[PDB]
Amino acid sequence: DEFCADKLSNYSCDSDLEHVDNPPVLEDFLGHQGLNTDAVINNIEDAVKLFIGDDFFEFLVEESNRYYNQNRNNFKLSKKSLKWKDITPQEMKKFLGLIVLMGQVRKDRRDDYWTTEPWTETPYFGKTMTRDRFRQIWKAWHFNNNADIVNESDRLCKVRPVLDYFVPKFINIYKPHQQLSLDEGIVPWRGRLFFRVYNAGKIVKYGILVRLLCESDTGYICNMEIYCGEGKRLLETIQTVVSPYTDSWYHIYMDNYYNSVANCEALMKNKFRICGTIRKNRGIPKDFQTISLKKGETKFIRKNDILLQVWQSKKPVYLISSIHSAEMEESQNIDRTSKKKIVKPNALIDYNKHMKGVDRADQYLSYYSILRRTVKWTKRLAMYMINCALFNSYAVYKSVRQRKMGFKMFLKQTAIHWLTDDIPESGMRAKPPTSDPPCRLSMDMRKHTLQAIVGSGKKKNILRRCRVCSVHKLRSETRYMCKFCNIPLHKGACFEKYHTLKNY
Amino acid sequence: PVLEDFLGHQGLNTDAVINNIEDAVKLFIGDDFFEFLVEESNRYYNQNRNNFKLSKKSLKWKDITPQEMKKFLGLIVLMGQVRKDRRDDYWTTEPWTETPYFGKTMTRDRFRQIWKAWHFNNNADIVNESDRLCKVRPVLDYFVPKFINIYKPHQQLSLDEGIVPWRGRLFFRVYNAGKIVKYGILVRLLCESDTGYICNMEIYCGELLETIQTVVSPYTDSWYHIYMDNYYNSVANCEALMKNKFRICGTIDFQTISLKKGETKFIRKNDILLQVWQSKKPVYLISSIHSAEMEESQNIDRTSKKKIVKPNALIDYNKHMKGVDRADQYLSYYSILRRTVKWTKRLAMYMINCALFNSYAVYKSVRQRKMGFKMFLKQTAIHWLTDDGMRAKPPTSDPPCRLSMDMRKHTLQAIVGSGKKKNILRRCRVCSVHKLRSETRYMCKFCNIPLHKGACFEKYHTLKNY
DNA sequence: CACTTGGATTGCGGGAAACGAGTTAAGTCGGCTCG
DNA sequence: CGAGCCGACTTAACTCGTTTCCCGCAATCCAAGTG
Ligand SMILES: [Zn+2]
Ligand SMILES: [Zn+2]
Ligand SMILES: [Zn+2]
Ligand SMILES: [Zn+2]
Repeated sequence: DEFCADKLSNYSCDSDLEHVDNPPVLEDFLGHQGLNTDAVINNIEDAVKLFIGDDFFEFLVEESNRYYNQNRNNFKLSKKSLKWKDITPQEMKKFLGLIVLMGQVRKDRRDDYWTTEPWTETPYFGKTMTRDRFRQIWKAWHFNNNADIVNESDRLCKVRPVLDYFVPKFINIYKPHQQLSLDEGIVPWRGRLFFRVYNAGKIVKYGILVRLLCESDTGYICNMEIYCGEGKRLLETIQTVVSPYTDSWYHIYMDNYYNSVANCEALMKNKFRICGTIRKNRGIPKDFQTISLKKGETKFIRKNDILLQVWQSKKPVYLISSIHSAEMEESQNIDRTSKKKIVKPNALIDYNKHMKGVDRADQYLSYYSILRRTVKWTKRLAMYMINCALFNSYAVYKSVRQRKMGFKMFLKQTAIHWLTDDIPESGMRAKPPTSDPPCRLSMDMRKHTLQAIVGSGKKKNILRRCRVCSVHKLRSETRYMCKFCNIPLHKGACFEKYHTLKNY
Repeated sequence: PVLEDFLGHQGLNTDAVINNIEDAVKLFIGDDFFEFLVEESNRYYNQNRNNFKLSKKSLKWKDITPQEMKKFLGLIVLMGQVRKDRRDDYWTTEPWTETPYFGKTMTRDRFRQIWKAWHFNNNADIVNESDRLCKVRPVLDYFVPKFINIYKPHQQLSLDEGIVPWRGRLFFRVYNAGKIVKYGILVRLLCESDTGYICNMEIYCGELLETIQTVVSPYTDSWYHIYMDNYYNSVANCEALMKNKFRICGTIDFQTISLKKGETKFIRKNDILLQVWQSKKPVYLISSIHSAEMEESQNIDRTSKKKIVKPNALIDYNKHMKGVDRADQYLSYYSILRRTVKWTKRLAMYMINCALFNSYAVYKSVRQRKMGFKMFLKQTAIHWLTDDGMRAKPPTSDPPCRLSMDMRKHTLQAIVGSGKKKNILRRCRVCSVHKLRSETRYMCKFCNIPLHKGACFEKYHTLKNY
């Protein structure tokens, strides 16, 4: 349904590609920054504006008009109208707002929202933009220069400038809690880029590698990086991720598959503490590689302040930590045969608590279901990024002013706001008839108002012949005259026609 | 070596005039179904008339008549075309997510009063509830016999369980590790392997060969081939099933412990092949439908060779076992869904979807045209909502489009009354926000808001606050 | 023994849609006038 | 030498009371995701 011009969008891709004890750390520093914001919010609209706003729209509008012109030759297929260069920021808000709004009423195709079919009608869309205008903008929705990069068949730089817009805001609006975590999220949308072979764990993901750093209690996104490289940059996994957060003693909980003991020193150099799983083909002392435990038994070894522990489950469970002592404690778990509960290393219990109630932004991706089937690669990625920005706006809103809402309502209200244009810009002849004024076709409801006619004779409730009716040689009287220009007019259509039409 | 060919018949067993949607559906669902639902719904409500605390301003109860029940289902089915997340938000008056059609079909409270009464059994009259399913029993009874006598399946059949998801109080909470639903009602059913047509049913209910033989019962004495998964067959079952003239193929003599990769050995006894192949695990194959052979086939998956050599039995097994999912996978997520507390409603809804599915399969058998199930369902809802003096809604919030200054769109039209008189006035929206009752018969044609001439109309479009 | 959330499920009530009784505001048309 | 103002007559917008339901919130109790 769409065409590509640069041989990168939707190219070079295919289908179907889917020392025998352990002290706790005592040198636990809390010398960090406040868990707060750098901005003023009174309501939902103010919160949204910190991440998404008019400058976002200017960017989208400028690029959209440029793209269409460059490729205008295959629009020969035609359109009802061609003001395609005339997209302005106010139209683009409507374009985006309608897409977000669609998640509240979910239909199967984009083309079924703009319908006239009375059975499943949703009239608001029809009253906001026309069907063809939306499609024309859709084809023209584009995110980049399209003529600056000629040196390589990159297929990344195409969405790069969108990400560049949002990243500094995730960093400068809000700062996170002592505990952070890493993951790899993303939408199940049939994208076209496959690097599955380099994963270090996963959430169903499309297109490119995506790295998230999130606050452990709230789900706020602290950083994001995409397509870090094809496995070449996934080791030293967090070095490009937590860079702006160094020296803050954040504790990082992770489950990446490429951690190591050696890696832990790097984290200490940058003042981070970690907890996560460890692979066996790693710098694990050999004497701990050949062990046997009874179910529920643990073994602990340490070197320096790094604890390597094994708890025995169906699988031995390995955990590496630079935070906890090797102590056992009752967990909340109950065995099917025992109400006495199961005792586990405190580190494991703590680890699991901080890996949940996180990455809430990804949890809501199912909302934008319309973006799955027939979408160009770059549109899907840009939408992920917009959703992330809305999520962060919500989290801040809620954290600054405690109220109960939910992300779902935050989004509905935001869409209504964007879609609303609430910004304002004496003789025998009782009266000599006149010619039609030059202001006749000035379209303004603030000026062409209706008032009753007041006479000069004994009877003030005077009626006069309508000018429009005079044109057709009809005699019909009215009590009303246009106030702007003194022409007697009937109420209803004659007043509308006189001020609206070139003739009458 | 199957030497008896096939003694069945295929396709419609009835005079189904398949030239439209309506005549495909009525075979399974129709007016007598609704007569059943109405009779029980009116008895249920009145028999339990006390303890309702009906409020003062709601509508008074009126008994349910057949059209309302047809509307009732039609609206529920449409909710699958347009999805909203709360049952009562379909009646919202907010202009941006409005779906006005529902509002014009029946009111919110009427829908809630019918919903409550959508009952399936006269438990008040018959109290001999020894049967945990006695409350859905007549629903199950209504639909299954039709599946059997409308259409006959071709030679290859398969057996599996249907799924009705449910985390609340139920007959059982047993989960079979080889099944796809963690919890809910499991249904035992046969279907035709190519179309998914559902042929016969039983409900996992109450608490091997006794049920295998029972479900297949209407299909004995004709040489049907039945394909089975890990938990339905046995060697002994095969022997028994042969006595009723049908053949079995499926999965489930220690020598098989010996190992070989690539081509492997079989044990063959008494015309039953008991071959064991090896993949990640020993692959057991039992068959009374073909001779032993091993040959290549084109895999869907990428493989080391263009084609991979496998026991012929696996080649056929993995082509016929699709019938089970196409038979109802749609029905697990399309409408007639709830998070209700009545298990009876969830189960009854599953049964309704089976009937709609079978209607679709029949339709396609006759016509060469290809359309999905989804369109069959949408059109059905349209038909049921078609008719084989409602009050105007009050305003609740002022539309976001009122400030758009286009004098071609905003115009005064006279109100047209839905009641006895066409002329009827309404409260002026510009005056009632100051609690001044005053009445008018002119309205903005684009916005649907009542206004007075001039002084009110101008303010409503021009002023941010009025 | 859950954690968390929000959709069913339960009602209560501010307000106005509808109909008819009973007084007002704007229209039809004439036959005389000033352009 | 062209088309209207005062007056006497008809319809069409407005109060007011009164019954009857509209959907919008607001309060409890579990069923979905996965310790
Ligand atoms: Zn004017
Ligand atoms: Zn006129
Ligand atoms: Zn209007
Ligand atoms: Zn008014």
